[PDB]
Amino acid sequence: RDSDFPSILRRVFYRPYLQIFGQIPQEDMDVALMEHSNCSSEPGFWAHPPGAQAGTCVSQYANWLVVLLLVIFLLVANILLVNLLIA
Amino acid sequence: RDSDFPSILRRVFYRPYLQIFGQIPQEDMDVALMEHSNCSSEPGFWAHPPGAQAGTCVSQYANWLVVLLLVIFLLVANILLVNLLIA
Repeated sequence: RDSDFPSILRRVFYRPYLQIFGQIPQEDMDVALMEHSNCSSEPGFWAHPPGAQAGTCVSQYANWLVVLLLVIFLLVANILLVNLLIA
Repeated sequence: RDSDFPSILRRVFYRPYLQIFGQIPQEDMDVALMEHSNCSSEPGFWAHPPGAQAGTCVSQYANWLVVLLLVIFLLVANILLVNLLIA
């Protein structure tokens, strides 16, 4: 919900970049680790991420896909790209 | 503001050294993750880092450059130097 332009750029580039160095904020992306609150007037279910620079309210519609994307991101970046660069 | 000589040496060498091993204290360097307080009599905007050995008050003038420097540091040290040593 806090979709300012710097916030969008941060959550699109800076947070995934830090995930490559062991900085994985599960509480800001995994809805099962958040408290489910009615913080959005839009239809659907929402949860409150505790992070300061998170959106303070996120959708839980397909959060399993967010978790799967994190798994795939870690595989592709922390394992494949780094080892390829080593080679 | 807490610029003692051991504190300066710590924040200049020891903290960046630990960043190479996954110890990245974002709350002590990223002003967006701090609370903005009027803890300095000098002109400008200031924020309070929660870390014990941080300066308890830091400038937020060009904190985007601090974030960019962290990004570049991680790239140069955790990726380039380590893989070069492996080779």
